[PDB]
Amino acid sequence: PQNAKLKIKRPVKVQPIARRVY
Repeated sequence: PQNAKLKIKRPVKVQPIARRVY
């Protein structure tokens, strides 16, 4: 999809949502 798994690193933006455990 859009760079590394889903949308920018894993789920949305750096790991899951905004720095891993969002």
